[PDB]
Amino acid sequence: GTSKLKYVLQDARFFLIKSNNHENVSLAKAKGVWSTLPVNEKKLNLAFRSARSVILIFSVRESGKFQGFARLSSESHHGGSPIHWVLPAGMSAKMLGGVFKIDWICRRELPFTKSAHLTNPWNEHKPVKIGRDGQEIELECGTQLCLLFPPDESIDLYQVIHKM
Ligand SMILES: CNc1nc(Cl)nc2c1ncn2Cc1cccc(Cl)c1
Repeated sequence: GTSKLKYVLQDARFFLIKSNNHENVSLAKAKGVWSTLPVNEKKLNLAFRSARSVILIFSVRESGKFQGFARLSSESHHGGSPIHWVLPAGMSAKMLGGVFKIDWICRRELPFTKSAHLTNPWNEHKPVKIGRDGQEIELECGTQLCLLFPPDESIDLYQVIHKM
């Protein structure tokens, strides 16, 4: 069902994550971690303290799709396993310092064609697929977007609810 999912999304905050390549999203799904640039890292740390759930919605640039969504389980933390991110052009490993732990809620894809009816008030009511890395998505838009993804029956949200 969708009842536990709706409970996790209650009063959540949502952020669009834009990755330049598929390898980093695959790594994030395997290891339960994400790293972003310092401007977005500061925003996510503030949001994590402010809301019962902070949801990252992932899209690989040029894929025409979202690749899933996950809930922050921690603020960013430095020191340890230099996650073997595949660095794009103007990207250092010091920029991707700061590792958040995340719990995946859905690892299934959603094509942009399915979200064309959803606009984001925090980005001028442009279609929710449009936005820079770190763009916040308003509650109602974000909730509806997450509910469009195919159910991921491999995930049990019982443990996620207990983190809350
Ligand atoms: C593991 N984290 C990330 N991995 C990848 Cl491949 N792209 C990311 C990531 N975070 C933001 N972006 C998009 C981007 C923003 C500004 C400059 C560049 Cl070159 C790319």
